[PDB]
Amino acid sequence: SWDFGPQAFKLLSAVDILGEKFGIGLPILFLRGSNSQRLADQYRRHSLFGTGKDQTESWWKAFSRQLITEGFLVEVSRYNKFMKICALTKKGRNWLHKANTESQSLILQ
Amino acid sequence: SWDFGPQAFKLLSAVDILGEKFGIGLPILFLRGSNSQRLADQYRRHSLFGTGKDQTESWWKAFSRQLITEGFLVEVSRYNKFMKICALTKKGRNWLHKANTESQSLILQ
DNA sequence: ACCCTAATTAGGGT
DNA sequence: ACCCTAATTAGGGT
Repeated sequence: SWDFGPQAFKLLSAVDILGEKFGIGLPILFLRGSNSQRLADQYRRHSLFGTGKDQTESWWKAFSRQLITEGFLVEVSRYNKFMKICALTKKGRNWLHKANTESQSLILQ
Repeated sequence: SWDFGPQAFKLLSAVDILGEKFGIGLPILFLRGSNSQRLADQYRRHSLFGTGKDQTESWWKAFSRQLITEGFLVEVSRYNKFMKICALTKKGRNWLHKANTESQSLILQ
């Protein structure tokens, strides 16, 4: 078991910030400080942009999968037959709401 | 056993055309019809440009390995400590010289 | 003129 | 606003 609270704060915040209009790849690009065309410039102004460079894109993906399993995030069909987005669940919003005023743990396996 | 003469003609021709100035990557980019910056535009006017499109870069690389083992191609250290080029052997050049006027077989395994 | 890897992009469908 | 993959380009070791 390990407390992933600090990393969960970054990722769940990124999902919130980007408005749950994209899949999890965009929050990850955001945290990894990407210059990708997929990510709008307005977001590069946010203080969290590029603050997740310590971890690889692959790591952040693996992490997002666990957070889905644990019920903090969910993926759902949106827009059309091709697309899905990644969203905070109510549980994820509750955790984030608290995390926004003091550090929260999020322990995994 | 299979006769790879038609493919050998393309690859050994490509090595010669690029002047043995590179490793095997540039000959393959040439055969696969690449838009790469690495490949000068003058070569895109050659009749063999893009004629190896029906085999993957991976295949051509594997194929080049066999041709080295069978003594048609050699890798040669050149320029500086980082570099090697892929050249025709005397055998490879004799084979290509004949292949230029009538089809030659090149039987593998 | 090497090779490898990460980052990015275009384009089809999944 | 997705996926996976091919293609391309930059950096740097040795």
